[PDB]
Amino acid sequence: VKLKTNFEDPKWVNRHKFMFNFLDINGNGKITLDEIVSKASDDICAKLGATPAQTQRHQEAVEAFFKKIGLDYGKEVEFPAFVNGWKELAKHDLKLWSQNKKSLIRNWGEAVFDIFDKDGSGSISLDEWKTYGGISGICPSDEDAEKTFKHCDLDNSGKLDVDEMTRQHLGFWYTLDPNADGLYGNFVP
Ligand SMILES: [Ca+2]
Repeated sequence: VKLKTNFEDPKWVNRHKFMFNFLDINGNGKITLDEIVSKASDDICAKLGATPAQTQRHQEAVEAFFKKIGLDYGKEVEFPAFVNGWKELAKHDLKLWSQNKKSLIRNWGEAVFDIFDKDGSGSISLDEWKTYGGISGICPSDEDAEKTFKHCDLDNSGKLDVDEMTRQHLGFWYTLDPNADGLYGNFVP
C-alpha cells in the first residue's frame, strides 16, 4: 500500500466528485449526514435483512466515517467542502493504518462484511459483493463486481477479506494508488 497522497491530481478530485454526484440523488449540490445514514440504515441494511446489532454497528461506522469528512445532522455540505473533508479523513486513516491501528475505513468494511459473514472469516463472496454492490449502487452491474474480485487478491476460499478490501480502499479513496485503479470495475473512475 502506498502512503503518499495525490490531492492535486484532478483524477482524485474527480473520483470524489463522481461519488458526490452519486450521493446527491436529489440534484441540489448538497449532501447531509441524515441522507447518508438513511441510505445506510433504511435502505441498505433493511434490504440486506441485517440484524438490529449489525444495523447499529454499521450506522455507527458510517456516521463516524462521514462525520470525519465534516458532514453532520442538519448540515448541508457542498462539493468543495466535501472534498476538503476527504483530506482530513485520508490523513487521519492513513496514519492509523500505517501504525497498525483500526481506521474508520476498516471499521466500515468490518461492519458491512459482518452482515454477510456467517463463519467469522471477515470475508465475503463474489455473490455477496454483487448483492451489496447492487443494493448500495456502488457496483451496479455483475460485470463490475466480477472486476473487483478479479482485481483484488482473494483468499484460499476465493473470497474477499476485510484486510484486502481495506488496503485497496486506502489506495482507491485516499492516495490514488494506480494499483487500486479498476477497484469498482468500469463504474467509479
Ligand atoms: Ca442533495
